[PDB]
Parts: sequence; C-alpha cells; structure tokens
Amino acid sequence: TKSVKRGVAYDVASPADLSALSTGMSWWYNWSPKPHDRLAAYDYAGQYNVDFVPMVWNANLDDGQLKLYLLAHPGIRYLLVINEPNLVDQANMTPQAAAQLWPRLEQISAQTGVKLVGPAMNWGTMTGYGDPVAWLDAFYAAYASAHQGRDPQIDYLAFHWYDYGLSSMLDRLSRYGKPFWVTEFANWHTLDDGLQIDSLEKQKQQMAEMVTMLERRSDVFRYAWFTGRMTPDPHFSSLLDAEGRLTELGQYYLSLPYS
Repeated sequence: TKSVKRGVAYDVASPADLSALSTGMSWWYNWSPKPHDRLAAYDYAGQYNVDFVPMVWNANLDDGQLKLYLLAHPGIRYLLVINEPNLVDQANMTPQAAAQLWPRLEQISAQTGVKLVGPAMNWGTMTGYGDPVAWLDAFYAAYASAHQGRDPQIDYLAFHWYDYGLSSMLDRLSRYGKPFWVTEFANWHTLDDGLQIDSLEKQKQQMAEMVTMLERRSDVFRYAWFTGRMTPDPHFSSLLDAEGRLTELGQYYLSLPYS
C-alpha cells in the first residue's frame, strides 16, 4: 500500500529499477507517449502495481499512433500535455500555438476518455511569458477567441518547480479553479544566501517539506520527483544509483507518509 500521488519523472528502463521504486512509487512518466522500449514485454502494472502516464511534449504529435496506444490501454485515464510551453528550450509554444494544438488534444480526450493534464507550467524564458499566469491568460483568451468564447478543456493544470515557495506558486495558479499535478519538483536553490541546497540532508529536508505539503493539498492529485538519476548531481536529486539500487534520498522518498 502506498500513496496514489507519488511518482517519478524519469525514463524508467530497467525492471530492477521498478522493483526498487515500486514499494512507495505509484506512477512515472518519461516526457513521451510510450514507456521505454525495454519495458514493452513486461506486465509492470500487474507485477509492480505502477502505472505509466503518456505525454504529448509539443505539437509534434502522431495523433493516430497515440490514439491506437491509449484505446488498447484503457487503464490509462490521464494524458500529460505540453512540457513548459513558456520555456524556449522546452515545448517553446506561444499561447496561440498551444490554442491551435488544443482541439487535437480535446479530440484525443473525447475518442479515448483520457483527462487532459497540462499545460505543464514553470517560470519561463519566452519573451513576455516568464509569468505562467501571463502565458495561461493568453492561452485561455486565444482558445476562447477560436471557439465562440468556450474555455479550453483543462482537467488538471501541471506545474514544475525547483525552488522554495512551491505552495505559493500553487496558490497563485489556483485562480484558474483547476487542480494540479506537480510533475517535476526538487529544490535546486543555488544562490549563496543560506538557502542553497548543497547537501543531501538539505535535499532530504526540502523533499519532506514539499512531499508533506503536496500530500496534504486536496487540489494536488499526483506529483513526480525529478529524478531517477542525473550526473553531475550538485543538489543530490537522484533517487537511484546502480541499476536496481535506491540512493539514501530514494529510500527516504519511498518511506514518506502520505494522505
């Protein structure tokens, strides 16, 4: 038994890594429409009690291939859409470009039953749209313009955050009246102010604070820690080390209480 909210943002490739994660982790995603090819002939849901959630990263979408996959995996009830549109190095989609895509996503929702989770917002780099509120206001106005004043279908907003104040950013984004998935988080504060996360204890402290807060929010359905492994790892953000082995952080993550 474990939290339905608790996930990882990582392209899990190894069944051994699922053995390690699955004691506390309910789900994962890999920024892509299908799991890693290594897992194709493994019943991961039945053996590890984990689910994979597909994602449409940007407008480069093979609608037919995704529909075919979702319809044959009716256990999949959610589709993550649009990875950080206001970041030029990520989805890099203007409000209009996202409005133009959206009916294709709504069609996939009607044809398969999946709820749309996204766009996945952060503080951005796109000219004029650093503030996710400015980007989302514009996306809502663009979509409503094209559809006789109807709002875009948003079942859940998604959010990524690598700093203090995650609860304050969710409060600010509540103005849309939508619940959230927080699909990337960790604390990567770096500036020399006393708050820099420059030790494992400090990442463990901030993981406990953030996880407790996300577990206790009724408007947060799922979250995903960033990430399984990375190198270099200056904030000690990795949950995994050797194939099939947790780090101290990973063991700690899986042990945390939940609602």
